[PDB]
Amino acid sequence: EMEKEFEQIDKSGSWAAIYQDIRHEASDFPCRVAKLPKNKNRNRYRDVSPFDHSRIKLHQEDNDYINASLIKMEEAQRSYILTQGPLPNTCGHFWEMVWEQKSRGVVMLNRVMEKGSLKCAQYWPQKEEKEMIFEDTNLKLTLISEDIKSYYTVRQLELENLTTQETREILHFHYTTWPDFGVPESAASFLNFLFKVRESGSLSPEHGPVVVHCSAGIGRSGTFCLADTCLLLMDKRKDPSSVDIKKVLLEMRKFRMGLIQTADQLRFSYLAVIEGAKFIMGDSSVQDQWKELSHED
Repeated sequence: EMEKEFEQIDKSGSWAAIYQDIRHEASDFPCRVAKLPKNKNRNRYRDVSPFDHSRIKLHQEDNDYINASLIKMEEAQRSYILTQGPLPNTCGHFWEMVWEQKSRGVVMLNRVMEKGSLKCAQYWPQKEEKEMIFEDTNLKLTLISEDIKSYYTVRQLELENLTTQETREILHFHYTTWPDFGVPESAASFLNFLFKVRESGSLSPEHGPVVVHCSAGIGRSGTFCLADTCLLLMDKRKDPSSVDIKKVLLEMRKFRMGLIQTADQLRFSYLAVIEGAKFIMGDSSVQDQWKELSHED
């Protein structure tokens, strides 16, 4: 059981070994398409590639490659698309993926600039009056509104398929204070953010899979997805004891490599699931407490 295991690991100071045990057991599958020379400029990082078997294919006859993975969680009945922060040449591909996969939400866990370097392209419009047109994929993207809180921002976007003139509302959930290779400032603020994504409908089965991304789409993105799936499994059984976080993480790593990039992100995922468990087990009041402790304004 996870809280007992948690302490045990803390008392023995063996998070580094626990986490490397996961690295050692993690699945290895080919990433042949990702490594084709014609795709070198579609990958942000050399060592982070989607497996062929789970990669998202773009619906274009030209080149269907995007660095993005479908993480399909069978028992939990939730899917996520994890992808890298779009590149200046893949912003069109990114929104084509959102359209074709029928996603409702995009979860962004990074800032455009971190540690003095550019982690992600400016792939959405920052001003209502300056909409973006992606000419390669024939899509139009308009900022409709923005709700800025102290550590995250929610944007309503309108995505238009210029070829058919259909339009969809996309919700952009932007966590702005989660450090590159780091952990959130508290269990509360992370959980407050995840539940605001949940409350929006964008994780719902009537929509396509939520699109989750950081710079590489494995570390912060993996933490977010792992905590959500753990909480959902606990919910379906009302049985915190039945949820094995390491096994859940190993199952996710069948669909994309490298999920959870540090031992402290693993430890933080335990923290988030344990705390989140209070809400799942019937204490509705904790949600409000997280909101207060998060200091969102």
